[PDB]
Amino acid sequence: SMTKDNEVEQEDLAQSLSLVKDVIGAVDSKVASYEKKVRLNEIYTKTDSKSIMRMKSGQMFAKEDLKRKKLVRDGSVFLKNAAGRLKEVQAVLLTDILVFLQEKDQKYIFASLDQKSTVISLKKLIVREVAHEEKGLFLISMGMTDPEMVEVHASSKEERNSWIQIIQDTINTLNRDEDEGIPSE
Repeated sequence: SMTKDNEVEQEDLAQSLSLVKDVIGAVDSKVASYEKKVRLNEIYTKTDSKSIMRMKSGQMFAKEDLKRKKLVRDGSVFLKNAAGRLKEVQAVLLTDILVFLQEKDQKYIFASLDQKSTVISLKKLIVREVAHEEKGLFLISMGMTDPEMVEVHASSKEERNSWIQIIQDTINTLNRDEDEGIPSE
């Protein structure tokens, strides 16, 4: 608890002590965290409300969730399903979840893969560099019990590490203050 709601209470970029939206001149960047929550509001807005999945714990993770957390990264990456058929999904890395979004019906959906984790609740995620792919990346949920990781194929050989680094970017600053290990957000 950082006296910053549940959505803003992560040192990643939000404190009642430091980190941008502390209470200083940098606190003016909070509205742009609202704006950051606002492309996320948009990305909350196109996203199908009930086209959800069962993430790390097996919960129903939905649109309402995304709403609240921080837009920290966004980019499209392919997803190898059980059949090995790729969907270039709009992956949104948020300070609280790592969510994939399949473009359906002039909007998105949770790219639900009906087995893997198409929305990896942040903090203490496991991110690995696939051996059987040059541009691939596993965004995994092993931190709990059993993940059944999903195949995140980056747009470039580098981009996979470019994405890897981002959990190594976000979660490393999440862990910094907060606890370690959170299921279902």
